[PDB]
Amino acid sequence: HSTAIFSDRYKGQRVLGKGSFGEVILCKDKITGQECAVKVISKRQVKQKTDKESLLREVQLLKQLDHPNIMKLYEFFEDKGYFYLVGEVYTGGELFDEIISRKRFSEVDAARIIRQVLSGITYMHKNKIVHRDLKPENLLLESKSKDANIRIIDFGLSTHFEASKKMKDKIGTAYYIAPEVLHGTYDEKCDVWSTGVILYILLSGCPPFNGANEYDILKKVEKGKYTFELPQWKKVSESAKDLIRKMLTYVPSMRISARDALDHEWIQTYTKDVPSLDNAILNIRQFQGTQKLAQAALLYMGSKLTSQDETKELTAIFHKMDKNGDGQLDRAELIEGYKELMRDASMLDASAVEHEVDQVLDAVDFDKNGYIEYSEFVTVAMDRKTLLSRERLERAFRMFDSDNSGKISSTELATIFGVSDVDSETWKSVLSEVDKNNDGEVDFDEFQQMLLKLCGN
Ligand SMILES: COc1cc2ncnc(Nc3cccc(O)c3)c2cc1OC
Repeated sequence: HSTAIFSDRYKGQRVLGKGSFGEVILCKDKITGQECAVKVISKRQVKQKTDKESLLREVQLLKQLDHPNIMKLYEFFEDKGYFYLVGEVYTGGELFDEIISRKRFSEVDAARIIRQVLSGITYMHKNKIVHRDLKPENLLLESKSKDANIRIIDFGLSTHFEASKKMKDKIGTAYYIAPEVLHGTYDEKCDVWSTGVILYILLSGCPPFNGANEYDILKKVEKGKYTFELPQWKKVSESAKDLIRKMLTYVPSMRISARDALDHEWIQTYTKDVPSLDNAILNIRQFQGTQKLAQAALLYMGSKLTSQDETKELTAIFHKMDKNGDGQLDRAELIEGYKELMRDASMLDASAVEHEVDQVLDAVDFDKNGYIEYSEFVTVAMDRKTLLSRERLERAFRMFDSDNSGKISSTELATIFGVSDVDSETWKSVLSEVDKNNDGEVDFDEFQQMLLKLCGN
């Protein structure tokens, strides 16, 4: 009786993105053609909180649950290096990204969104599963269809896997975390808090607990005080604010349950004219742009560091293989070395690696059937990746620069690096090196230069 192997059943199609605990890859069943989203968790980056037996039983429960606002889990695999969580793929994108693409957004739209989130949470709580890490990135629209349901992803994972301590993994997280989670004694009510934070953001476009860096955010959360004194709260019903107050009640025993929040006047009224919350949409668009650029900045720097690491490793690997030291290896060798290297969730299969080597060889018009100058292969394969990383950062810079100025101001940098939790005198120091003219703004290239200096380059 033999243990099921992930790659015997599924082939990788493409990377969907980064989520909590790992990369998510669009895969396909090699027999049935079923497409799925597979979260690949590396045992080297992510430690388990529970034992094997506890995880296996949770997975077995999760597979049997079914609700229109919860991600479906189909299968689970484990091998020496990874866990694989095989789920249904959702293609409508993140909630907040759909919201900012509309010209209109009212309390009716927010109530219908929150009803869905509370409905999913209610179901999971009845089944004794807690999310703990509910945030906007965990709310995916099922498809691009006008009336697509919201699907909450990652329920139950935080019970089994330890959260990363790396800022590139923590972007966004502090705004939403319940104060009792910080102090250690928590239960399912933490999910109602996080929902309350999200609803506050839907209706005003600003986090209720904010600050200039991650720890300042956490300090505000822990104090637990917030207000509705912003001008844009004047546009909002008293019932919406009453529900928020109940969800952001500090002592969790006193906080409203998810199921009771579904019976709240605000949900009952607004989910059956109502003005558009235009200032809120404006603020959400800004919030989202900033969060996305900070994230892109951190991933860019991570990509540069991974390249410094991998380029020299790949070179030493091939140097060792080149037994007579003439610098030439054949394609089967390049594949074996690239394999020794990956020993990138999308490259955890021999066939995917073969395919990638062929893409690199074709890029440079190296003939695949003879012997190849390996140092040139390494350069090409790494320059491709450096080019890709540069292009992802740029897209995010252009998105943030919504007036098409070509520039990010000093004040905007302060906001971005604060979200990125890059030390203020540190980024200011690097800005003084780059901005020799006291223009107090940077273009894309200059911004990229700052990021390189903030990762030792
Ligand atoms: C299109 O973008 C994404 C689409 C996704 N669709 C479904 N699940 C995801 N994540 C997931 C999949 C399996 C288990 C799990 O806990 C979480 C997704 C992630 C995406 O990007 C990160």
